[PDB]
Amino acid sequence: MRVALTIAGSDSGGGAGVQADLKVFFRFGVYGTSALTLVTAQNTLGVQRVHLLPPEVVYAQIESVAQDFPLHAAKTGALGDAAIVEAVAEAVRRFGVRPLVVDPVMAKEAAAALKERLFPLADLVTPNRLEAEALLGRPIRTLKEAEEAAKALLALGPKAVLLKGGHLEAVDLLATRGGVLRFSAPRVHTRNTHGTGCTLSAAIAALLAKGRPLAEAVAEAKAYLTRALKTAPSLGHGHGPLDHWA
Amino acid sequence: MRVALTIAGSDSGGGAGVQADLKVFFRFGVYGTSALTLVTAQNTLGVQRVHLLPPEVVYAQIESVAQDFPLHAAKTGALGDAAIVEAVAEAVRRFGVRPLVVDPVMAKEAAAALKERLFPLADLVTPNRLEAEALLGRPIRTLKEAEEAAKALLALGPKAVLLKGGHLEAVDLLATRGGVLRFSAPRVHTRNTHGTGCTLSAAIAALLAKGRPLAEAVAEAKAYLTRALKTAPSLGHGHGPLDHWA
Repeated sequence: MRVALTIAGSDSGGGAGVQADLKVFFRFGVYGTSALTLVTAQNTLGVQRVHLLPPEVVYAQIESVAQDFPLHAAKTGALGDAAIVEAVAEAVRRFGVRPLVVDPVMAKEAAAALKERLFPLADLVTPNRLEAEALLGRPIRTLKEAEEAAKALLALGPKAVLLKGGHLEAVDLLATRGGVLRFSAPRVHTRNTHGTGCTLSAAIAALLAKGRPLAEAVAEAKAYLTRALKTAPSLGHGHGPLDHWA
Repeated sequence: MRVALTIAGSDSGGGAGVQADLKVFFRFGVYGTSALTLVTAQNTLGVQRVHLLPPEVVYAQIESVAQDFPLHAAKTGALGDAAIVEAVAEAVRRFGVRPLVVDPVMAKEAAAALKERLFPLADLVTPNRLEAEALLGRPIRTLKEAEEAAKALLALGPKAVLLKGGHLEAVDLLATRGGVLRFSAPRVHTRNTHGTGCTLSAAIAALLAKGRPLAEAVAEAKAYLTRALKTAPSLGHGHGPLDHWA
């Protein structure tokens, strides 16, 4: 049995955060472990309250898991603040947590720590066009401009970059030192969109843990997301969660 | 789709706490929501560090979930301290969280708050013989003495009591105002015992959420636990987790 770790925030509503990550790991037959960075009171209407955890507590969880279980893959989600990002980077380096999927899920300072401390340790970064623009500063509005963006983020240290929605049906770009690839996915419209990015990065981590090559992990993860979106349940009053059983 | 809520602690190792509860909810086709009470750095060797959450943060999570999702059942696990127990009881009462499965998972003060504030709101309490003795103070060493214990706890307010391991193959007693029942389960021996009680209370909550009567929920939950124990994976260096996929 393969094991995966998620270093992210807690979403009480269960649609994103570690709740979604663990459901995905479980669906994919992967044993899930988790290092919480923060705790939120949250539902389908949004976040009502946030409680950041002490950086040392986040580090301790990673240490406890990393030294007892073999980690075949891991992902990072919401990191709260710069101090936490730094503790996470130190832990990831110290315990050799790889391959690592860093899902931006974006404070000015936190973004800086993320790019400088964590990106260099990533096997893959999964920013959306917006996040990509934020990280790089430059604007993105065309496929060619998106590809340059992907390559630009690659220079920050990650071994691969998945810029989502690089061009709008909706195409994502996977950039590696070898070249750029393009993935196409049905722009399925629905209200149940909460946890889309989270579910994607979790599925990729799960697939990597099972031995799938990166490009194939991303394609299978996207195929899973599409199914998850199509049969999303009618739960919550706002943007409902995905159908992780899909 | 039915929804269930777990109000408990976070176990980074994934074998117990909300991690185990959510895996069980998912296995049973129930949508999981969670209100974290505390966060632990933990593995198969035990707990390395504990971080209690502010009582108001625990309350906020329950409120966020309860007002947005219909709750068909819920359970409580580790509650940290008296202040948290009290906030949980207030929330459970205020938002009408029922049916509620209170799993003791036992400070002198916290135990008092649990018994006085939370037990009266429980549809079922699942203490083990030890916990039962602690709560009542009296000693338990015989079946007849165990049955009296079960009935004794029933007088504290809960609508039903499942005293585990009341008599040692291993028999559990389910006491209600109507009478006492006895469940027998194979005393399966294995190192992977981490999260046994947690997995049981979570399965009961999940079954109640799907409309199963109490007695039947307990029997099916126990049947699930037995399977979970039999094929437990070889993960961790100490007492490994159960096979929740069972």
